[PDB]
Amino acid sequence: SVATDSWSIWKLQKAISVLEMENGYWWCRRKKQRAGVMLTVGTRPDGSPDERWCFRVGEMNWATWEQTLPRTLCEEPSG
Amino acid sequence: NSALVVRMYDGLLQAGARLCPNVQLEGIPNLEGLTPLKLAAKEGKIEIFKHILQREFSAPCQSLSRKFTEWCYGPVRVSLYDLASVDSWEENSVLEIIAFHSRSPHRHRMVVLEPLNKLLQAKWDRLIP
Amino acid sequence: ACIQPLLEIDRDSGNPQPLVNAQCTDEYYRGHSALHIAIEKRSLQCVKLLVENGANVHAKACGHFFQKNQDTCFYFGELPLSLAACTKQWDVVNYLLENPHQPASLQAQDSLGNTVLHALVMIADDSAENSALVVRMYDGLLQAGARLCPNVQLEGIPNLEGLTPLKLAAKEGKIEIFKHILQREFSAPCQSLSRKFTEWCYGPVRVSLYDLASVDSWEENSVLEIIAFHSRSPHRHRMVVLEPLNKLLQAKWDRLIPRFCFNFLCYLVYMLIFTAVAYHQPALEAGNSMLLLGHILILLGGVYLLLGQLWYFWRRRLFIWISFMDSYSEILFLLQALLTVLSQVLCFLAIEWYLPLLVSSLVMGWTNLLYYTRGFQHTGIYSVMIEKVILRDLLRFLLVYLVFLFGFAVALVSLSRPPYRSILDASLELFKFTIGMGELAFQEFRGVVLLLLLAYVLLTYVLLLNMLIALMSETVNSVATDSWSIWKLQKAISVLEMENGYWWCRRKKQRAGVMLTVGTRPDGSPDERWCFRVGEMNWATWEQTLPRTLCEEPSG
Amino acid sequence: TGIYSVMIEKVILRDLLRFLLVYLVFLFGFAVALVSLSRPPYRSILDASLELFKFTIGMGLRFRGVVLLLLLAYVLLTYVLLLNMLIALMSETVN
Ligand SMILES: C=C(C)[C@]12C[C@@H](C)[C@@]34O[C@](Cc5ccccc5)(O[C@@H]1[C@@H]3C=C(COC(=O)Cc1ccc(O)c(OC)c1)C[C@]1(O)C(=O)C(C)=C[C@@H]41)O2
Ligand SMILES: [Ca+2]
Ligand SMILES: [Ca+2]
Repeated sequence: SVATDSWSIWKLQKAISVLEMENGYWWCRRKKQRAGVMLTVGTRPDGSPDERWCFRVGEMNWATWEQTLPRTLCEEPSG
Repeated sequence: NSALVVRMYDGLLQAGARLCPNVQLEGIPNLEGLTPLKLAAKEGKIEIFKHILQREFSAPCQSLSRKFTEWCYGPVRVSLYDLASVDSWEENSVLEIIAFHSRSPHRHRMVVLEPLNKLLQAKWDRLIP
Repeated sequence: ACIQPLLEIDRDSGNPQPLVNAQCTDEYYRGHSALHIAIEKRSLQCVKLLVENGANVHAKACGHFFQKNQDTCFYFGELPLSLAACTKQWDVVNYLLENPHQPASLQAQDSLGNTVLHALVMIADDSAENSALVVRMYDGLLQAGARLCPNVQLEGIPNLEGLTPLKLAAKEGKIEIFKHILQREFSAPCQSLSRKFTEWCYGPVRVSLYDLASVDSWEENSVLEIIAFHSRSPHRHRMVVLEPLNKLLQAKWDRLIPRFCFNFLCYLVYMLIFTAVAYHQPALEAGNSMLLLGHILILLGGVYLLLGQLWYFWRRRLFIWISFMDSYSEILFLLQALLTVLSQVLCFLAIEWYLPLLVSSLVMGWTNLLYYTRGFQHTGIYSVMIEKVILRDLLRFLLVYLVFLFGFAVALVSLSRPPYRSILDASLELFKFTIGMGELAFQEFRGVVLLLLLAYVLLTYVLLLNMLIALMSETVNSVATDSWSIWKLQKAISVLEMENGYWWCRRKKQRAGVMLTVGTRPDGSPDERWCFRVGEMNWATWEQTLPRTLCEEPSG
Repeated sequence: TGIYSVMIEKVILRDLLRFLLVYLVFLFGFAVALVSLSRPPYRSILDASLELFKFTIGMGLRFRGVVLLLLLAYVLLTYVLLLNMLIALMSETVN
């Protein structure tokens, strides 16, 4: 057996719990709220602006210097 | 197999942006009402499921990407992950599919993926009380 | 194209406070300057231009974003030079060091008192790509520093925490560079910068010298003292085994075997007196004065142990607070001393509760004797695994087992036998069965009792297998080298405490290294160093080239 | 059968002797603490430690509370040593 599996199987157990908690026992309709923040990622193929509900994940990569820089939304670190 | 699938799949999305811009190909459901991503989730196709969630495209046709970078300073950066088909808020979400609908032995492997694992950690922290 | 015109306008507008040096103001981005931006954008041509128009090459970006403790924040030192260095832009670094108008200074330090070396120690992590970068830049700056400022020893500059780059690497658990610094050799002219030399070399054999400056216990806040007590990294034990330190710590131990055995005898004796005192206790009712003699010693020794442990925690443990995981052995001695002194007070004050406290201190005192097993390797590893198993692993098994025990205990007594249940007597009677002590007693629904019992015995067995499997899985997954290091660090703790001294102080013990004139041509008088000599034997040396040596022969 | 006898010798010497050293210290220390509690016709620390050993085998008011609590910790620690000894064997065989 893969050593990582037991840990992932647990994270899935939590995933089951979290989703059912959001449903609710008898007061079911309360835990209905979107996650993440909605931002304008860019323009679509269809002229309208491409807006999306996004989740923020911080990253640090030390080998990126050689590769090209990605197009970014903001000009400087914010928040 | 996986290397072909991601390479072919992406090449078709780019072509679709040029040949049929108004059409969102990943929005077309099948008779079972599953989009390609939800299908990958239900059928336990990890490698492409992973690739779709964290997709990056440069210069033209930038829009068809599920991962973006808000800002970047030196090594640090903040990445944005599209949650459209992902968020539990929506009906028949990817998470709900994996949690309950999928019948692959490796569902647990699927939960631990960059956008989903962080998201589930966030929701858990909110639900401790 | 607008920057050069734009700045000329600003100057021609009579701005007293030039625009180029304008800096950000919010607590988040405080201090950032246009030069910082040009460096981060990796544009030397822009860097040159900003400097050529009076850009302050020593402006500090001190805001929250540029701080070491924050999450999703980049700490690179605060200065432009540290930025360029920390983002691997030698083309920028060289210009900041070599431009004629305004050379950047290698001595400059930030709000934390950190130089470019300090920062490079901070940004480094154990990933391979990062580590290779840091050493390359770190060394490349030392060579430059030898050229730009010979008289200054850059690694000698401490920060506000009084830590040099090496000590910083030690406290922050930066192995790859810490290891590199200790085993550093230079082949270029600046031979003085290297900390490793070869005294002499004969055939396959040779002796290598390791600089002990920041390492040796003689100086305050030594690397060894820092790692043992100040560092708070999980892989600190990994650092102790590095080539120069392991040999060095073994040397210090070998000289300290007597003191260890002596202290073992003392504690053993103290326990024997403690043993006799508790055995001869008669509860309600020269010789009787001698029994008081015993109690006196116990009180005297218990405070001394309590004082000693307090001194250990008093000396360096004030900012640690809960160091239970780090020093499991140290805690028990304090509790034993604490419990022993408290027991004597009650004994003097005729309190009937002292006896439990007295015996409790006795039993614990003898068990604590396992402390001294660290002298030998085999027993030392066994004692380490005891500590590990008891500490982290037993809590979870027991917590689960009680739930099974309690739940099954209530159900079986409630089922068997107006009927008087004792949760204690119940759980006790069921625990002793598994423990093998006693046997279950029939009340005289027997059928249900048997089925329930079957579930218990098997399920209890399942828990054992999980504990074995979970315990077993840790050993296979754990690196074979890892378990041994934890012991060598325990020894490192002992040697350092012995060098501290008792209450009748035995300080300023003899230095462990030998001082030699490693460098012939420093800028000035010859440079002397306290080095540790380590013998080496290499049978594949014939193909490789011979190293430059201090001596010509093993003699001298 | 001959290799089986080789492993017995190895296990007895390197692993069991080490357990025995730790186990005896625990046995002595806990036996004396239990005797000091008993306190009169005094059972010898030997006679006591014997009584505590046969207790483990299952053969068979400060006094009541401490006596029981101390014993419960004893049974656990003795089992810990066995589990540790078993773990020590597994790590030795792989190497
Ligand atoms: C608070 C702690 C850390 C602690 C105190 C007591 C209860 C302890 O059991 C533990 C856990 C325990 C409690 C109750 C039942 C089983 C286990 O571990 C130690 C503590 C652990 C033991 C077992 O011996 C050891 O700790 C090994 C050891 C001793 C000294 C060392 O310097 C050492 O470092 C390597 C290791 C001795 C006891 O203190 C003891 O003699 C009594 C009566 C119980 C043991 O609790
Ligand atoms: Ca049995
Ligand atoms: Ca067994």
